[PDB]
Order: sequence, then structure tokens, then C-alpha cells
Amino acid sequence: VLNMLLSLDVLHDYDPNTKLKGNVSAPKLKKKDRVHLSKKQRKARKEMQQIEEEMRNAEQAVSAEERERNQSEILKIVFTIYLNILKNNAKTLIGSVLEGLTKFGNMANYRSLRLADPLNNEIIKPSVNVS
RNA sequence: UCCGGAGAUGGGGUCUUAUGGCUGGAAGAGGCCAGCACCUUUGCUGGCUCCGGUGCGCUUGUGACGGCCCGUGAAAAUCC
Repeated sequence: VLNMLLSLDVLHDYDPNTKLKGNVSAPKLKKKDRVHLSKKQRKARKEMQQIEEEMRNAEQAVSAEERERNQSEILKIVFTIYLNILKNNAKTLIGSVLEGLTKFGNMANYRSLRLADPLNNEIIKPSVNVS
């Protein structure tokens, strides 16, 4: 249950120019294969494209400035949970708490007894919560 | 190297007049000649100004296409 916090993407930074999945699409509709639009329709299309561009810019900026605040709040909640678990001193949760602290510590300012192995366990080799 | 049961090939028609042809303007104009007048603005007269070819040529306009980039590629006056 407590291992799901290990999968928080908001507490991860990857390489600034990571390669994503190969996506191929037509860059633009071909000029000779366009649909006829009236002058009023073409002017409306220009206007709505101008609106859409600025909406996209504003949404990008808002998402950027909200991700950091959400990251701060989630960091506070996660660290409070981890520290309260440690103060409670539960013998069956120490390894996960230490692994989470090691993973998300730099974001701040026994396998038989557990079930449902963590997501991407084939690639996420446990740094502190080893078998 | 694209089109055709989303109707090809074939047969018969409709349209835009861009651009060519003939004519009016217009030969009376302009051009090239010859001849005859005068101490002078010193101008009068008569002919011919026609028929063609050629283009990986230069300049320019235009038509149907093809490729690439891209907000379907400035706005308004104005006319229909």
C-alpha cells in the first residue's frame, strides 16, 4: 500500500530533452487538397487560431507554475507520512520508508512477505529495499 | 504517371475572351526620296512607304500542371 507513493511522477525530474515515443503524422494538409472556405470563414479561422495560440501559451505557463506548488504540497505530505511511520516504528515498513526517503530526499529543499510487487519492478531495481 | 461504375475511351454541345485575325481611328499622321521657287517666313509640287521566314536566343505577359514551406498565406475603402 505504502509503495504506491514511490511511483509519484511529480517527484521526478528526467533529462531535459528525453526521447519520447516515435510519433509520425502529416505536418500539414497539402495545398492542392484543401477545402474551400469563404472569406468570412477564413477570417474566423485566423481569429480562432490566434485565440488558440495564446490559450495554449497560457495553459503551458499555468501548468508549469502549478506543478511546482503541487510538488511542494505532495513533498510535505509524503515526508510527514514517512516520518510518522518512522516514529511509530513499524518493523514491516522500514525498507519502503527508507527507499522513499532516498528517492525523494533530493526533491526537497523479505520480498516473500509482501504482495503485488511495485510497478515496473523489472526496471526499478530497489536501491534500499533489497530482498 | 495520373485518371475511369464516385462513369473512362468514343460521339455531340455550353462557357470565360486572356490572347491572336479583319476593320474603324488611319494615312489625311510619321518616315525616306526626287524636282521647282528666293539679296526676304522662301514653301510649292510629285513618288515610295510592299510581301515573307526562322528560335535550347534576350525582355515581358499569360495558361494548364508539378514540388516544397506554411495561419487555407495583410486589412480596409470600393463595386457587383
